Amino acid sequence: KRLKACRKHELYVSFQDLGWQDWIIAPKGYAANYCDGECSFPLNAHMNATNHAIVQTLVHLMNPEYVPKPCCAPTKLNAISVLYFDDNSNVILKKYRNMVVRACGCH
Amino acid sequence: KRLKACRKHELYVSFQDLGWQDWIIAPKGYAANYCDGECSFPLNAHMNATNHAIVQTLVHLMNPEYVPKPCCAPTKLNAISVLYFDDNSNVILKKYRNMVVRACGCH
Repeated sequence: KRLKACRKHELYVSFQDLGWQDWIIAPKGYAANYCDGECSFPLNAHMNATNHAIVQTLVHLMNPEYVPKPCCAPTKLNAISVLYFDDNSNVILKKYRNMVVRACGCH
Repeated sequence: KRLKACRKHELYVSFQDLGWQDWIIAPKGYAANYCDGECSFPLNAHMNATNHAIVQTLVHLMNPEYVPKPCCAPTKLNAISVLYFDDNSNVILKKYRNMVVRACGCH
């Protein structure tokens, strides 16, 4: 449960690595993060798994070949703002939601 | 591809396989379903995918050994009602939330 389990992993992404540095004014990057890890019993209470996930995790144990294990996905994300030049050189500030993952869980 | 992408799949679960053999009156099972399928371009943040999943997909394509692809998970879940018996022969109707997967997306 603790060690190998489903949880938020740190990931900072820079627009320079994506190849968008020439037109993005601010910021030059951000903490995006991502989810990863095993989704099997025991299911830590902090991730608040749903009734469906508990049933899937159990059914997966009985029929390993006909039902996959649930997947580690975001339970909470934060929006972010970006200031950039469009193709017509206009300066735009846009708010992008669901960009930063704060918490993960088995769904 | 049309049907190899992230989507909902049919899956029926019998209460007997869970152990509700003598306390359940009806139903005897239900269609829990499940999400499965690969997450990759093409993606739409305004429909089933999120902005975060798009960014994660791009980072994965550049360092596939460091960051995994986003995963296919539920975007919509429905409840189910059951009629059952207690120790005093009382007939009880109970609603269980988030038991049925209706739609899936890349998260």
